[PDB]
Amino acid sequence: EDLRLHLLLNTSVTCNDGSPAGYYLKESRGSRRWLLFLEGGWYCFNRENCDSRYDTMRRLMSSRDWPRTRTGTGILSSQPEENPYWWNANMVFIPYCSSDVWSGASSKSEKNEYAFMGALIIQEVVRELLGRGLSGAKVLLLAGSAAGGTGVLLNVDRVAEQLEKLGYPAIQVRGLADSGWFLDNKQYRHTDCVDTITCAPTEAIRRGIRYWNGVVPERCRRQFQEGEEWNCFFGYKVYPTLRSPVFVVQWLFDEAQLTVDNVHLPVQEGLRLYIQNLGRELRHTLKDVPASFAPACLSHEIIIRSHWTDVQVKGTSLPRALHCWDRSLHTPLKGCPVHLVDSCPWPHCNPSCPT
Ligand SMILES: O=C(O)CCC(=O)N1CCc2ccccc21
Ligand SMILES: *[C@@H]1O[C@H](CO)[C@@H](O)[C@H](O)[C@H]1NC(C)=O
Repeated sequence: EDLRLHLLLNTSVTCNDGSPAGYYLKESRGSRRWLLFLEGGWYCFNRENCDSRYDTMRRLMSSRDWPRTRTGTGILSSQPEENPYWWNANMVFIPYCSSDVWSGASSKSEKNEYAFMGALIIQEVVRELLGRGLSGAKVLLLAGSAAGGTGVLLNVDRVAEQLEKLGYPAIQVRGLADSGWFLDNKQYRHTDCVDTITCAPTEAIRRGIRYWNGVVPERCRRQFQEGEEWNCFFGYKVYPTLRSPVFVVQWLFDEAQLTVDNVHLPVQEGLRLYIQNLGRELRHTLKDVPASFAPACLSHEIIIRSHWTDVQVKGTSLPRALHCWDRSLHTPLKGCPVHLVDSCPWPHCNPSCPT
């Protein structure tokens, strides 16, 4: 119970219901490395589905019931046994309470039942942490899992631009996007967008952006232009526009991807080919991503799981690959790879996949 809650001092930066957003912090005195982790957990995109989320997923929409501490797990653990990579870093967990894939910039008001302030929550956390030691940082790693991994892709360059404009050009901003690299592919079975369950991600994100006043990275926005900013929520389209170094972690057969593809798991030929094609398409999108870790498993999320050290690609674990990435950011390194993408074509053809 080692990260302590701080509600934002700027109480106009809020969770969906107007309660203050916040962050959990465990400082490491004398470390100059800061890890800011974005939680995930889907999204909502209209009044009716946000109301239902408010009933049964309220911690993702409000801080009113948040506990005063959380235990750091995985990459947020302070024990080297659990976190070989960054156990001595300053650790920040930012709860996801904006339901907008960390993209929103709209307040609750007479016109809006809910606030969607994900993009502003990240900016405000950064600004308040500067006074608590982040001003001395050498590396700020913005990490995130699930929708928080997409949030890294949408926000890492804005954090860099914010620190530059605040006069901290020496802080190196980097991103670690876990399980947020999705494909706008054909669904295995097809449903027109007539309610929440039938609405595919491209259409739900298109509606979400309008409902949230969602914002995307400027270079990506300039490519796709107005009405088409939903494209920037898809990693393979937004990543080439980014300037900050980003390490991408993605299971090849991601469970949330399969869910949005209407796949629910004795597999017959059509579904077999669908699954194999998904893994091939994911692998293809990572071909030119130099820092990546993509095991052939059916799962979702990795970096805050306590057993995150167990999975390996080509005999290299994720904490090792991240360490090699750090070294690369000081020509490739002998025996210390950073591009690790499985080539085998079926879930759990990698023996180290989670059980
Ligand atoms: O991982 C999560 O928390 C749930 C799934 C999620 O968030 N999805 C899946 C499809 C998609 C496209 C763009 C942005 C986000 C998402
Ligand atoms: C509070 O946050 C809002 C929204 O991001 C911002 O416009 C405003 O400048 C902030 N105020 C202070 C005092 O930080």
